[PDB]
Amino acid sequence: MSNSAIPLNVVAVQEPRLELNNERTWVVVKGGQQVTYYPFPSTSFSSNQFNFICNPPSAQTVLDRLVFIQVPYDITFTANPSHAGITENLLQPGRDAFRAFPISSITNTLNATINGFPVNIELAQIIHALSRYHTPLKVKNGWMSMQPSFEDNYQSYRDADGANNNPLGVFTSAAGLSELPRGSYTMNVVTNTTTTARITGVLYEQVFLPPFLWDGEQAGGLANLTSLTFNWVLNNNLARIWSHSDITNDVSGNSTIGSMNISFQQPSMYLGFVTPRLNIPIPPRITYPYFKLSRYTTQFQNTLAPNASSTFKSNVVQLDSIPRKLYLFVKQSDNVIYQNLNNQITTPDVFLQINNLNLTWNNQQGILSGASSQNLYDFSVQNGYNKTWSEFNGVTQQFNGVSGQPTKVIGLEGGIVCLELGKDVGLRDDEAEGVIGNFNLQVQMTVTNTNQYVTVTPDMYIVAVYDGTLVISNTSAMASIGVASKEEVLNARITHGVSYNELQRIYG
Amino acid sequence: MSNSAIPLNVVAVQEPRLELNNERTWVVVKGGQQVTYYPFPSTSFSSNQFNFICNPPSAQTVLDRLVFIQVPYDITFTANPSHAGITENLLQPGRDAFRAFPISSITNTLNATINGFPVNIELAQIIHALSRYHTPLKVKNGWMSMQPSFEDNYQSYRDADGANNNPLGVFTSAAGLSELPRGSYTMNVVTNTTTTARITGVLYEQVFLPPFLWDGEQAGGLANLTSLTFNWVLNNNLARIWSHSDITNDVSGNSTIGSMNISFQQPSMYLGFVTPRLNIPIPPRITYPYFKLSRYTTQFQNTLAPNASSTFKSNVVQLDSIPRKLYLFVKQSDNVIYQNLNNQITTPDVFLQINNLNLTWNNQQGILSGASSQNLYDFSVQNGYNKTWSEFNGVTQQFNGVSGQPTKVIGLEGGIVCLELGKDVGLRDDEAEGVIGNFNLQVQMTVTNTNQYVTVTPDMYIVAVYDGTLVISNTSAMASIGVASKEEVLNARITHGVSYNELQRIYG
Amino acid sequence: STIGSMNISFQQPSMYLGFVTPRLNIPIPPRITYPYFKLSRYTTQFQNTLA
Repeated sequence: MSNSAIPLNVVAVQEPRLELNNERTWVVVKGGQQVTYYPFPSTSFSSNQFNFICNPPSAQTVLDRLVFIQVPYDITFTANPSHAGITENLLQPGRDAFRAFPISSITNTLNATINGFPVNIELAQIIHALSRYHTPLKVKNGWMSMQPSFEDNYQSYRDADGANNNPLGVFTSAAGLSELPRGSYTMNVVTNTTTTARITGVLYEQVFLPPFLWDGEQAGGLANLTSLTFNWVLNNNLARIWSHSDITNDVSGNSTIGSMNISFQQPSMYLGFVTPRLNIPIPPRITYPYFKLSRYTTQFQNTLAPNASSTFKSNVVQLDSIPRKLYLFVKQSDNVIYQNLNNQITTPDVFLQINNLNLTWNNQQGILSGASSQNLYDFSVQNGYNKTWSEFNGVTQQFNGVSGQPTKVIGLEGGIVCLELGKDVGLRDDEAEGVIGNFNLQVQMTVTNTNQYVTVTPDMYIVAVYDGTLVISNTSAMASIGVASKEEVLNARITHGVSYNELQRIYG
Repeated sequence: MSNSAIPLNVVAVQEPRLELNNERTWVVVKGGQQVTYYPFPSTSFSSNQFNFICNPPSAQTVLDRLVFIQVPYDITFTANPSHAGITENLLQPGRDAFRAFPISSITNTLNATINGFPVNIELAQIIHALSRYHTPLKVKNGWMSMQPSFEDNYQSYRDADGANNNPLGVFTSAAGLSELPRGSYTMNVVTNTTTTARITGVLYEQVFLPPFLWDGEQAGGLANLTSLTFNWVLNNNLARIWSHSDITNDVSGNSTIGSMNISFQQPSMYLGFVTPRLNIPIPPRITYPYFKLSRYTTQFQNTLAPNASSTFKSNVVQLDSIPRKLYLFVKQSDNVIYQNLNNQITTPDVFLQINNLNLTWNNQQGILSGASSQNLYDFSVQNGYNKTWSEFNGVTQQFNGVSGQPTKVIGLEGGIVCLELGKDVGLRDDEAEGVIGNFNLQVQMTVTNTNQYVTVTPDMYIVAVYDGTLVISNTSAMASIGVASKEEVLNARITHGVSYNELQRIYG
Repeated sequence: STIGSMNISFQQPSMYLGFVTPRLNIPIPPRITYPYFKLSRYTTQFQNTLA
């Protein structure tokens, strides 16, 4: 031990098979007396918007943070006149299924309110980039399984067909023990014949929010509130729920599917309530972590395709408080791909591949500027990117045998760089993830178009997330951001007691 | 006009037409008696070495800063098989001339020793990025007119063809009071026929390098020397003098001209020793400003074309002091042009368009990253760039009017950035334009090939000019750099009695 | 004429401002004054033509 320049202190550790002996204790695990579940059929609901209001039985009854709502529906497709031909049915065995996640990508904006105070997530645009981010294979296969789950990898559906992994495929043709393709989900068909299709079944989808959690790691439950209400509203077109492929749709013509129509019944949220046992009392007022996520977006009308890069810059934006992290990406632009049935159904959700980033921050310019794009990936994976370096970084070639074919290139989605703010930006002294007040940052970066078939007009987002504390008391809901005072942060004590990677589990 | 905001003083001034009253002296301009022009014929010259040894007649003689060599020459070219080809004469009315500037573009290194202290500069590479950069129109028709001087504005000679700005045109074809094409520079031809061409003339060229000058205005000469000299060593290939247009050759000739053998006859330099009037004395030991060119070129093999975009970097290179100015540009790499007679003659010396430049000053990164490539121009023309924005970033579109025909694009010879180092980088303090030492920089810029016809391996250059003072006395030649303490600079008084524009005049 | 008609359309557009922050030691005065010129124009029309 004291063989080095500085004697370092020794300890011995018993190898696992011979771990015995050490004092062992019998451990008794105590849950609350009564644990219950009830459906709340939405008190008011219609075509374009529906909502619930579901008061807890009493204060003094903790509630399960893991929530979800189940929605029964009806879709019927009509056969479009007059794309030429039309032989083979209207639905295909490998060519179409629900977009994932089906009822989340519809939702314009979720909105809950805890205890008289409002908390809200804009849900539609946000979910597709957030969802990439924290799932491993255990989690993607747990709760996250309920809605159709398989994110879209192929930059353009048509050429995907028919790979083992094709985003939309049936249950057969998925590998044993791994994320199953979107076509596996059960929807009974009342009738599928060329000219017409009608299909009908229930579909589940969680409330993605904070406090409420979607990932498994359990955490303490919301007590002690009095009122709870949820609100939802649907982003207009709503044909978008469905997905499709180009292969079936025909030369210099139109797709066969357009147009369809949808219909719902009354959907019902599902809340749990555990009422704690008489031995241990729950504290008068209590405090919960609470993160709120925004989005700031930019449109630039010009176009590039199939593969030539240019620069785009995002209008300078202000923040009220250093957010705990922020994602950056570019993607196909929302203003287009909303008009036209074909355009709505069959265009996948994916990202142009980032060639290099160069953000600035209050004011500076440029942080992260001189790092290979490669380098953005491997510092994002550190926060849990979970997709192979090749899935990120766009396209992959492919050669064929036979003279003389051309060698087909495939686009397959570009990554989304994410940087924690202490972890990767570096803040000037005595600013830390909570601290208020005023900052502004404008990312600017370059991106190359990946796919071969269409011209992509683009847009870019920036999703910032703010982390603070919220005090559900009886009865109020003071919510605080800027919990750490600036002077305060300077001279805070450093504990080696709590390891860092431990604080990577808290999420939100 | 003590009515505005905070009040201020008013002075009245006189219109030019009438002053008319003011104490008007008469200034007798005296310059020393017995001005003389010497003509030293080089002794010891070969095809590879010019070697003048030229002493001043006394101490007390003050020789003038503008020096220049003249050199008679003899070239012969002989047609190649198998072309072919060929009908026509070997030299063409538009196709050829000398490369500006003939004498320098061949010199490996010019070298001179003021008073036993060796001062040299490398002429071959540095000079073509030096030409573009400090001459307006007025100066281009002044002294610099003696060697061919018109700059290479087309990306490849073949495209310029017959055009009004075409570099290699006759005397006709260049408007009045305008820079002449290099074909107009006189030479007399013993024979020009198919198979053979034999030409002869006289070439001037001004000795470049400090403390001599090729600027028009001039300052005070270098009394009081006892020694002087000059030595040019030349590249052995020496075919680089001529320039030829690709149009004639066709495919697989590939070209008519090669080979060719150049020859020199003893050259002779011209110095001008004035001597001051007895009455007015010159000081015993006297001081002058003195700059010093330094270059590092970095080559990376990879080849982009005809018009791909890429990125590069240079190995870090430490410096011993802040340099007054700094020049960055991507050239068509040298190594590829040297092999072969065909190639050496028929490739103009031009630069690739800079899409964006980002560089790092010492241990500091991201500088200039955010600024638009058009912005690079804005602050560099302010330095004195003298060339239409259109030619910087060069590429131009001329469309033809006849059905079944595509329009054609023309490569235009990109630019070369330069950033005075206290002006355009900004400096942490106290640091100046001279202070030692040890800062380390590296550059990483993204370029685009614009040349329409050839794949181009590129290369990067960085020229700096360190600043200091050279003090000559008989008999010594002390030279310094640093010159001011890092503390003494921190508190020297800013004087309003000069115009920053005064320091633009002392090139440099 | 040959044309006809035409339509124009702009994409995102962007200003480019220079800045620089005066070196900490030297102090720029609190209140400063610059020259400024207001350019204004008027015109008068005429009914009869010449040619």
